[PDB]
Amino acid sequence: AAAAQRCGEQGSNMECPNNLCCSQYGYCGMGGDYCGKGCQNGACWT
Repeated sequence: AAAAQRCGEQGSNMECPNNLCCSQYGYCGMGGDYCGKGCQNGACWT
């Protein structure tokens, strides 16, 4: 779906799943903006 797309605290406390990294601004993806230092949830590198 395209509704309720955000994650973490911006995402109404609904996280991305099983690996998918949640950026500091509340967006699901992979790499240094999502899995890097700002990570809220998912497979973070910390």
